[PDB]
Amino acid sequence: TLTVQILDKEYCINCPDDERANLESAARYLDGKMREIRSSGKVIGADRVAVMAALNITHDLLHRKERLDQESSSTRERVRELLDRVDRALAN
Amino acid sequence: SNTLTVQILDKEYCINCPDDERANLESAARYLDGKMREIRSSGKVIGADRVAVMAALNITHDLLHRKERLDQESSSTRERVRELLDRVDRALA
Amino acid sequence: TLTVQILDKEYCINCPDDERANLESAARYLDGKMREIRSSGKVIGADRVAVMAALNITHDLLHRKERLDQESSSTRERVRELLDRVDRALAN
Amino acid sequence: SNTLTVQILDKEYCINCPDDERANLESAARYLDGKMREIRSSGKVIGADRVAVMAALNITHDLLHRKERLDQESSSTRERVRELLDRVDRA
Repeated sequence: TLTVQILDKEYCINCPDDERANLESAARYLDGKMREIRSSGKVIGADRVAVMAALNITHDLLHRKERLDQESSSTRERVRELLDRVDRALAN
Repeated sequence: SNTLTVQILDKEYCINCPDDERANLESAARYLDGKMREIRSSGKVIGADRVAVMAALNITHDLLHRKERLDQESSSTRERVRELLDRVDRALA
Repeated sequence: TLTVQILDKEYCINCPDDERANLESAARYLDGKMREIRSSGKVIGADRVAVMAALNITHDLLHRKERLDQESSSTRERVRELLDRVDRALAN
Repeated sequence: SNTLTVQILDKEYCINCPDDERANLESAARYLDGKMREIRSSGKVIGADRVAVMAALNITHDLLHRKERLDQESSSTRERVRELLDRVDRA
């Protein structure tokens, strides 16, 4: 169980040991983004600042998720292309 | 560089967003709203602001877990390939 | 259980059904090589004629084995080089 | 383009073998001798000539079986490859 502090509040979450540091980065990002929005005075309400912060990080995570899905699809295709040639080489 | 409007947990948000990002922001907002919805439903956390933070944490956890699960599938596939290699090699000459 | 005729002599041998044709082909080769040697007057004795035939067939068979051992080695090295590329493609 | 002399089952044979073939013939004669001896050891076939004919047949069967066995190893390796692909494609 990991506990991170985001904008004057404490959150206790459950996560694999292999994710601790990474989730702490997400917390640090949230915290900073929130402080930025809060001090911008353009978003009224604590809940509003949190959703804007959360929407921002969800927007970056989706892009990293898209890049991940591309590289994963490229590897899968090269592997499929290579295994297919092993098959042919064995057929003759 | 125009205004985009999205609904998130029964509230509206007008955001200045780049054109080639619109679809991405809407997806994010959609995904966010969805995650925030099922988190408020659990009653495990109280406070709209906290619901948003936890939602961001879980979505983060989902990507990480997606990647680890990918690395592990890639790792096992590799062991099977070394097994296939070591087999076509036990028949050496 | 195949039966072939090789120069006025009958031979009953045990072999996989998927080999009958090839073994018969072997018997035909021996049979004709034996008739050629016998009608050459160069080799005296039924056994010496049979050995010379057998040596001639063992000689072609070892050459066929050399090529078979080559092709198989080439395939083996190509499959080995291909599966190694799959390993690399998955490592990153 | 000369004469090679090999020992095959206690008789001698002087063949008119080509130069770049000598090593091959000696090997074959060496291999032939080996099978004829085994066939003689197992009192089953009567006749030096029959022993040579059976020896040539066994050696034939040997290469055939060596081949079928190699085609079966490749066949099975291919199945394992399709399995590995299917699993990869199963994602």
